[PDB]
Amino acid sequence: DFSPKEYSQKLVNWLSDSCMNYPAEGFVIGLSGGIDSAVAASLAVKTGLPTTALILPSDNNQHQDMQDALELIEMLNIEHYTISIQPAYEAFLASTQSFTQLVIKGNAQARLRMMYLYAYAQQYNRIVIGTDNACEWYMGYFTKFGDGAADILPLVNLKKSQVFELGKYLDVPKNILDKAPSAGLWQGQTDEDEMGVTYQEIDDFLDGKQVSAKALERINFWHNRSHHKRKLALTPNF
Amino acid sequence: DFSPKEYSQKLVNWLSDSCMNYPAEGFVIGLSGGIDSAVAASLAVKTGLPTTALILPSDNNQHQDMQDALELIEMLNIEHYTISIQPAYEAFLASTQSFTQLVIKGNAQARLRMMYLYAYAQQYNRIVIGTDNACEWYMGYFTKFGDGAADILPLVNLKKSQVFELGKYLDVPKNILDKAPSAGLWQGQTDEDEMGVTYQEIDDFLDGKQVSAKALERINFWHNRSHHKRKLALTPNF
Ligand SMILES: Nc1ncnc2c1ncn2[C@@H]1O[C@H](COP(=O)(O)O)[C@@H](O)[C@H]1O
Ligand SMILES: Nc1ncnc2c1ncn2[C@@H]1O[C@H](COP(=O)(O)O)[C@@H](O)[C@H]1O
Ligand SMILES: [Mg+2]
Ligand SMILES: [Mg+2]
Ligand SMILES: [Mg+2]
Ligand SMILES: [Mg+2]
Ligand code: NA
Ligand code: NA
Repeated sequence: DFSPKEYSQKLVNWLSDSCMNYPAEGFVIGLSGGIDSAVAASLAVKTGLPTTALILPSDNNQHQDMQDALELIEMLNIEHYTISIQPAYEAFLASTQSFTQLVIKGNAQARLRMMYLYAYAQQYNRIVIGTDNACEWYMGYFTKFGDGAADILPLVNLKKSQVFELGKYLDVPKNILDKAPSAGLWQGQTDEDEMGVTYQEIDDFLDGKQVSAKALERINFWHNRSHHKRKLALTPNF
Repeated sequence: DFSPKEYSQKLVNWLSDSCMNYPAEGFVIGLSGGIDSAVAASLAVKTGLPTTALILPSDNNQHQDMQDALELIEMLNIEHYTISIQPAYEAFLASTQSFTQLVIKGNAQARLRMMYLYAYAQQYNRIVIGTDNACEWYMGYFTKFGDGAADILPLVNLKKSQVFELGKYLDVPKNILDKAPSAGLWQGQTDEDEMGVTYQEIDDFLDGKQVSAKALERINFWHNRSHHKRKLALTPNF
């Protein structure tokens, strides 16, 4: 059925109860300047529990995305830290020379962000909010043990269009509502160009609506190759 | 009903089939110089599929543990790399200054090792073998998204004594058989001192055998504080 006001209150209540029962003090989240993290952070703040945002740029990230995240942080009035992952990434990369890719880079960088978030989380007894929505989950458009690694996933049942509706309801900065969804691996990269299918097509597919043959091919391809990303590690039946 | 020979062959067959069906070309494993990773590496090698070992010391690690891992690699005749994680760890740790203890250090290093393993695996189409045995799993004595993060867990149904039995059967070097189980964070650190409970006690508990009230107090304390380490992230049911 979905309406932003009601679904937002249910999520706020579920985050709050989940955090108290965990048990933990509050939340930490990575703020990319994108819509999923903007929405998840806004929801976490409404619980009234301590919420901290990390901004973790690499050199491939855009200044506007940093500024959009900072603007949200100002509006939300939350504790925050901005730390470049680039020096750690560069040291890690250099140290891999004896056995050496853009995807390999993207995945290392996601895992470095996980390390920052869990470092903070352990210091302040927080839980880490993962921002995966239903489209990213189904497509496996996330890094295993990177952005796919979290304690709690408030958006994972939401269509992208529902994420946007929550954004509008929650007064997320306009530029976050209007910008192209992007992993931020290079300037001009967009999720939809990378996937070869639009979010509207994925959402329609999730809804059991007709999509084109090419959309369906891409949806099936992404979903098929990502089965292990969604499940626990394989263990013996003996 | 455990027998080293029979179980070993079952595990080797399962590793092989699991890897073939993944699909992947082979394995990668972090070798600490301890028994769990020694046994897991030996099993992987027996599948006849490409198997690479990474040795990933930090300055906290004991030189003997690197030497024992190297000794095993020589015996197994496998591709391997020895890479200090210290440069990457120091860049990471320095960068956390604004918000930032030994447990946190230990956890960051374990997640760095995860990064190395996955960087290799993705470059060479391998799957990452996790070395968690039934004791570590139950006690949650592993880092979430560090050594607890892998593609496949061949040892996770095994008691520590059964891991050692496999070690003996697989001709793992004597010093690895005889040394104290240890996370390697400082000289003289031992798992049993850390947990306050012996592996024999944990193993007996897992088997439904009587243990002391002291033992049982340490077992439930560890198991209780780690419920979420074993499971997937919390998701809404709505
Ligand atoms: N530069 C960044 N700073 C902080 N968090 C980030 C950054 N880039 C990505 N993330 C986190 O990673 C998640 C996945 O991003 P995306 O790949 O665009 O779906 C985001 O929702 C953020 O929580
Ligand atoms: N120095 C190291 N080099 C490579 N892998 C390691 C090292 N230390 C720990 N590991 C990995 O982490 C796993 C867990 O170690 P432990 O914490 O001793 O149970 C080991 O089985 C290894 O696979
Ligand atoms: Mg996203
Ligand atoms: Mg993004
Ligand atoms: Mg171990
Ligand atoms: Mg060890
Ligand atoms: Na994205
Ligand atoms: Na150990």
